[PDB]
Parts: sequence; structure tokens; C-alpha cells
Amino acid sequence: MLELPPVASLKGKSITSAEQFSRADIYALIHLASAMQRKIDAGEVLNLLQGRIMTPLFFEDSSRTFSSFCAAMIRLGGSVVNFKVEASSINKGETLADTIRTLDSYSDVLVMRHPRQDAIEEALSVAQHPILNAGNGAGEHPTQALLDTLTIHSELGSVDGITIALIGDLKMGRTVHSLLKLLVRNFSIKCVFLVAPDALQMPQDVLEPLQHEIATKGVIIHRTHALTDEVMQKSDVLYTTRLQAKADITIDAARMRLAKEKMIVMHPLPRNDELSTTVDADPRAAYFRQMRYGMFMRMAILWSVLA
Amino acid sequence: SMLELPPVASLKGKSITSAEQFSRADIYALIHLASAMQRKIDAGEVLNLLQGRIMTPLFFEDSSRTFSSFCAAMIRLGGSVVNFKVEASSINKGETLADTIRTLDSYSDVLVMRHPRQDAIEEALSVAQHPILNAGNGAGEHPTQALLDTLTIHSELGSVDGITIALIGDLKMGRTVHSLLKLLVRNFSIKCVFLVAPDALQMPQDVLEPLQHEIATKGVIIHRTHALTDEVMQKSDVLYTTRLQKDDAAALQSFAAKADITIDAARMRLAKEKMIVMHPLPRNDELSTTVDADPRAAYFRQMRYGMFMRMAILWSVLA
Amino acid sequence: SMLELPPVASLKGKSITSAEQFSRADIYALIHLASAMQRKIDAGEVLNLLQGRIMTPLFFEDSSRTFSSFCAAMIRLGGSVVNFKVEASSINKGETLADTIRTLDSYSDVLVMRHPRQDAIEEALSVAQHPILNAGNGAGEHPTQALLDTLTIHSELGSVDGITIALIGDLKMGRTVHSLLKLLVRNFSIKCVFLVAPDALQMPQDVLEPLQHEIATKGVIIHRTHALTDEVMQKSDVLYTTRLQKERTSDDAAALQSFAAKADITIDAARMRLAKEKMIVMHPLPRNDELSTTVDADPRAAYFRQMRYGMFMRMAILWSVLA
Ligand SMILES: NC(=O)N[C@@H](CC(=O)O)C(=O)O
Ligand SMILES: N[C@@H](CC(=O)O)C(=O)O
Ligand SMILES: N[C@@H](CC(=O)O)C(=O)O
Repeated sequence: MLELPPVASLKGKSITSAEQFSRADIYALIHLASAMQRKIDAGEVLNLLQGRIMTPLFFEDSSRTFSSFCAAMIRLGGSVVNFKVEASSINKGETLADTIRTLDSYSDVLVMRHPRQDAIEEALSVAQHPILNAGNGAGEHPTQALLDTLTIHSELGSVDGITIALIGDLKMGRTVHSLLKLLVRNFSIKCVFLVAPDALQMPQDVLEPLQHEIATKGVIIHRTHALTDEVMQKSDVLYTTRLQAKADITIDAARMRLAKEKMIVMHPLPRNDELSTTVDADPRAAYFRQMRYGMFMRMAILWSVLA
Repeated sequence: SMLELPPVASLKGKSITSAEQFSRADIYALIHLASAMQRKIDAGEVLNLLQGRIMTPLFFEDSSRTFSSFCAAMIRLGGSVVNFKVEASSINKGETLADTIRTLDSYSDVLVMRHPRQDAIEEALSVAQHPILNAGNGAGEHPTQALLDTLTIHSELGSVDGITIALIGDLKMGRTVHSLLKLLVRNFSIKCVFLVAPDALQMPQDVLEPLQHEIATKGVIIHRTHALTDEVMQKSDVLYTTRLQKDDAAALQSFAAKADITIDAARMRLAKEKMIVMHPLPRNDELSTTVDADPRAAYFRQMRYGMFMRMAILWSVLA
Repeated sequence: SMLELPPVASLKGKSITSAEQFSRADIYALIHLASAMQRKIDAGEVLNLLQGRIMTPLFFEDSSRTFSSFCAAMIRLGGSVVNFKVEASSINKGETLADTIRTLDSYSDVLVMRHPRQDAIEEALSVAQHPILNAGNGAGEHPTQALLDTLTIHSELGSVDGITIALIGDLKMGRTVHSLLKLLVRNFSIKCVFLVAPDALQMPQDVLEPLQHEIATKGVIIHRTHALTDEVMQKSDVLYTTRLQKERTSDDAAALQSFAAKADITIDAARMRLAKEKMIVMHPLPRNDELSTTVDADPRAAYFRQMRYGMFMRMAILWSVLA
């Protein structure tokens, strides 16, 4: 439509990493996501992907990611074939490759989540249709990064210039890896606080490939093992994560007394006690809204890929 | 069309938690709407009333009828289902009930929840922006079973006022009989209710006491029995029986009474010519297969009514 | 302008339990219809033929191709699927098979049933109002597999009559080879069938005897071996090999042992050097090491294209049953 033009660059293409997107890619998707959101909240009913099929291939469990993918597909008028791993012909000795080839025979796109990092590369090698990396081990989670970025944009108004805190298990947290990559390559970030005990800090295999962009844009990088008052007062985003002593990163109503008036708290979810329920009532808690921005970002993605 | 399938306005955008929330007029509007739903589906007509709306099942215990009929009802309105699991979720990585509700709520137009705890429903409500349809909360209620059950009685017998009905089996833990007693007693002039169970599994006081005014104003007879006596067999228009749901004395009393509360072809010889056997299902041997060929065996038709009655509910909720 | 999708009339309103219930004419008609399904779906066209119709899977043992393929096919006709799970259902409270059939039959227009008991499909039939498609009954039959297997031979080789076909591997428990042998011998002029299997896993007498009349009357040569001889490799137009059906205890052990121990049935690039230029390798799937990944590059490897054929054969089956 004039109203919902797909993002041309994403057509017919798998999504494995946040590295594959340009700054233009992200904003085209953001604006497309906002258009999708306005049409849906009005009660408009899209038939954009009628006759098209997504198949989830989840070798690890998910609540959100599965559900937001499916809902996104459906709200575009597309369909889902409900493949399960536990009740499948994997049990009879079949291999990942043959499994992938199989669902490929029937589908227009695959959404894959897997505990091994290099499993996705293997899926690409045998797949004809697009695969969307919905999480590869401790590797990446690219579409979360995109929707995270939509959230920041939509809530605060700009992504350029922000100071962001990445909190929790940065070592194994695939969300924070895609997010860092996405933000630093495609925006001008003031400062990034990496908040974690040393054991779970942001890995070098993430930081080093970003170093040129970090340096060239003059982005500040500080490591702390705590949510110190400096982190609380300066951050426009507190993005915190699950584990995969804890007092020094927990965010509660009290801690929130030190935050600015114009900032948000975000969490890819699910959460443990790092993010107290005391916070939920605060208009700065955007971690529930995040999931709805998720659905619309995923509509944008699916449409752009399959248009 | 609003001529053919007028939704039931009172149900617009509201959660369904109890049989207590409905009025007589509500139950009748839903009955007539379900029957109209049925006449269309049976004639091959396709409906598109709910294109682009999503129903998410949220089932923490097993189901065959209620899951499936809900999914089928939604599809037959042209709506969609997101097949969310609890066993294949991030509830494994330490996620709580409210967070789970707030999640599915981001995506859905209506939620359908079955949960082993009674209070699990009131907890979900407090955080949900979208209607939740209670598909069973522990041993509490199963309000939409009560509605399809009442649909069954009405379509098969022709009237609900004036009936004698026996509720049979595990009445303690049977959320089906809790909701069905409340809905009939509160909204119809029931002649007699037989409560057929051993003491250990009798109908709970917390169901019966809230009904005392209805019971006295409408003059309903309530008799407890521990057996399907000849009286109960000869006088009942509806025999509605239930599985025994699996502390020590309950097991035993159930063992002591099982043959007395079992319905089989032999027992049906004492039944009226016009009456019905019902069972929300699933069943064990409290209801013999020997009864399945009898015209009064209404427990299979019962399921189909469920789909059509849930079509009426879904459409009225989301109109 | 476009192709018609006439339903195959004789399938209307009927259960599919066995390869035996099909005539040659039904097979070609379904084949042709599946090809027109193919050309429509691959052209991007959106089918709305079975809107408002419901398919319910009633799988009492694992499946990937078959479950997924049926759901896809239903979706691509404009139909819908109620994702009922046997393992997470009221059977875990003692519900019978029949009550479970009657349950889903209450909501569905068609049931796709797979079950480890040979006779369970029979149980199901006796109570279901709506058609049931047998998607696997123990070690019995797998009749939609046979139909797609035949599609795959037709589209790939150009003819089914006149072919020499090897059925290899676990022929005793292999429901797929059971239905396919029956379906080929009763409706086509097969030149020769090689039965490549160790003695313990050979093709059973309860499949071979009912076909005796047909085999003799039509001159169908039948050769048993326990190895992929050079003869078998050199003469065969189709190498349809199969997985050892482990899921199906001391003769049991010797039967498991026999596949690779009294073997020589592995197919790999080395064995393939001996094959015709014009031939195909098929495997209904999943595979184990009987079908090496070294064959996958070979254009003669048809076992992936087979799963695609199968979706289209299945769209054809479902439209014909439900139109
Ligand atoms: N976004 C998700 O779907 N989950 C995250 C967050 C987490 O699981 O901790 C992940 O690690 O994949
Ligand atoms: N399934 C119904 C009745 C039963 O289980 O026997 C319920 O649990 O409400
Ligand atoms: N998948 C096929 C073959 C096999 O399982 O080996 C069947 O179920 O019969």
C-alpha cells in the first residue's frame, strides 16, 4: 500500500545478526512499525501475507518470542504451522539439517531459536527460505535489538545522544549483545554503562569489532559492578537482564528515586528479582510496553521479508 | 449480520469468571445466538466476524474439549489462535503468573485460562487489559461448561424451568457441578436437585449457602443421596454425572458407592422415556459404554453444543 | 484463464485407510491435481477453497513431515487447524481412544490420525462421523505416503509403468513400503521389484500374498536379496530405502542387529557410481546412516523434493475429500 511500504532491503533475506542493518534500515522499520501500530489499534485488518506460512523452530523454550512472532504473522493475515521439537521426528534420530530441510519444504519463513550459537549458520546452509534468528545460544537476538530500539525511539523521542546502561549477565545475554551492536554502529551514543560483576561482563568478541565505531564516534564506555548513583542519575535508559551480591544491580522503587524524570526502564524479559515489582507502576517502566512494540516491529520485519 | 447473529451486548468486552455473573436474559440470548451459530455452520456457511482478532489459550492443566472447542469456535468465527504452551515457555526460567498474563495480553484480543489454583483467576484479572475467559480454576468454577450444559438441556428437553436434575459423582471437586448448580438455581425455577455422592465428596457448603434465598424463593427441593435410587432414576429429567477426581476416607467412600452411582444400560431401564444423560467429560466407568447407543445418551451431542455456545460467547465478548 | 482444481470425485467424504482403496484413475487424477496445486502455489496464488473447514491432528506417536505437511496443505487451501496435543490432553485422566475420536470429531471437518496400534484406525472409524486420513498405523500402512511417493516417481521419471524399483531396508515394520508395494502392483505395470533386506526384516507374507494374483497376471518380477548388489544398483530406476524402525527382548535384538549385520544396504556416493544416469533415490524419512549425506549433492537424490511433492499431493487429497 501507499500506507505500508515494505522495507525493500530486507526482502527474501534471513536475519541472523544486528550487524546486517543500516541506520536507514532501522528507521524504515521503525516508521513501518508505527504505521502498523496505528492501523491495528484502529481495528484495521491486514491481509498482506494471506497464504503465507511461518514455522517456529524452537529448540529452547520461549513465551514472548514465539507468541509475538505468531501474533505478528497472524495480524498480517499470514499463517503458522505449529512445529514442536519434543513431539517430532527428531526423536527417531533425524538431524538438524534434515529437520530444517523438512520445514523448508512447506514454509515461507522459519523462526529459529536454538541453544547452540553456530546452529543458525548450519540452518542457513541448507535452507532455501529465510530464517529469522530468534536467539542462538549466548550469541545474538537481532529482532529483540530492533524492537528495543523502536521502544527507545517511541518512548524518549531520540536514540542519538542517549546514555544507556546495560545491566546483568552481559557475558551470556544475547539481547544486550545485539543491542550494543545495533546502537553503536547506527547511532551516536553519548555513553554506555556496562553494569555487571567482572565474571559476567560484556565479552571482548563483542567489544573489539565495535571498537572502530566506539572510537570514531567518541562513545564513552565505563564498566561498573554496581548500579551506582552516577549510573542512576545519568542514564536515559536502564536496560536490565536476567542471570541466565545481586543487591548491587537490583532496580526497585527506592533506586528509582535517584533516576531522572525523563528516562525509561526496559527488560527483554523474563525477569527475576533484579527488577522488583515495586517499579511496575512507574510511568518510566516500559518493559511491558516493550513487548507490544515487539509485536509491531515483528510485523514490519515479516512484511518487509516476505512482500 | 446483526439480524442473524446479534451479539449479546451485556457480554461486551467483559471477562467470564463465574456462573453468578449471568442473568436469565443473558443465558437465553446466548442460547439463541448459539443455535443460530449452529444453523449456519451446519449449512456449510462460513463466518468472518472475527478476522484479525486473536485468542490465546493459557492452559496450566490438560484439556481436550475446552481447549479444542475454544480454538474451533474461534476459527469458525474467522478469528485466530496463538498456540502458546506453558511447558514450552519462559515460565521455566523463573517467570510469574502476572508477568505471563501481561505478556500474552500484549498480543491477544481475548485470553482463555485454565489453572489448578482457584485464586489464579482473580490474580490474572488484576493485571489484564483484555477479557479473560475462565476455562476452569482448580475445584472452583467452569462457567462456560455451565452455559453449554444449559444449552444442552434446553435444546434436548425443550425447557429448563421445572426440571428435576441429579448432579452425580465428585461434587466436592467438580467445578462443573458448582457452576451448573449456581446457574440453574439462580436463573430458573428448578423443581428438584438430587445431590448424588458419598458424604466425603458432597456438594460444598460454600456453593449451597449463597443460594439459600433462591432456594427458598423458588421453592427448590434439594435431596442428598449416596446412590442412584429408584426415585432418582424415575424422577430425573437430567442425570448429569461426573468422574471421581484424583484424604483416605474419600477414596474409600467412593469405592463403596461406585456401582450405586454408575449409570449403565441396566440402570437406564428405570429411567424415564424422555430424559437425558449428560457428562462434562472425560468419563471413566461411572458411565458405561452400554449407554452410548441409547437415544437419551446426550453427552456427545453435548460437546458440539459447547463449540456453538463458545461461538456465541467469543462473538459477544469481542463484537 | 488459470488451471481448474477439480476435486477427485470418488474421494469425496471418505476416509483413507489403505493404498488398496485407490484405482489407477484416482491416482493419476490426484497426481494431476497435485501438479496444478503446485503451479498455483508456486505462482503466488492464494487458495480459499476450504475456508472455515477444520483439520485436527490426532497423532499418538511422533511425526514431523507428516504432521507438518498435512497442516501446511490444509492452510494452503485456505483451511484451518486445531492444534490438539495427545500428550497434553484428557487421555492423561483415563479417556478412551473412542471418546477422544468422538471429541475431536465433534469440532472438525477432517481428522488426520497416526497411532502405533495397527487396528486403532479401525477403532476410530467405527465412531467418527467425519473422514479420517490414516497417517500411520503401527507397522501397517501409510497410504498418503504411497500416493506422494508415486507422485514423486511420476514427476521425476516421467512414467510409473515399466519401472524396476528397489524397496530397501526395514520391509517388515515399514508401513511406507507396505502401502507403496500394494499401490504400485495393483495399478501399474511394474517390470521388477527388488526386495533388499536381511531375512529378519523382509517384506511380510501378509503384503505379498494379496498381490499374488496381480504379480503373476501382470508378470511382475520379484527378486529378494540381502544386499545392494551391482545388479540391483545397475537395473533399478528407483532406490526407495528406509529407516530401521527401532521403536517396534531377544529376537527383537537380532532383528535390530540384522539391518547392518546381515547388511550391505548403505547408499553413499561410492555405491552411487554404479547407478543409472536416469534414476532417483527416495527415502520417506527420517533417515539414519542407511542414507549417507554424501548422496545429498547428487541430483538423483529425490528425498527432499519428495517432501514438497507430498505437500501438494496432500492438498489434493484434502480438497478432494472435503469439497
Ligand atoms: N528476549 C527473550 O525472548 N529472552 C531473552 C532474555 C532472557 O531469556 O533472559 C533471551 O536471552 O533470549
Ligand atoms: N474436564 C472437566 C471435567 C472432568 O475433568 O472430569 C473439568 O476438569 O472441569
Ligand atoms: N516417517 C515414516 C517412516 C519412518 O518413520 O521411518 C513413517 O512414520 O512411517
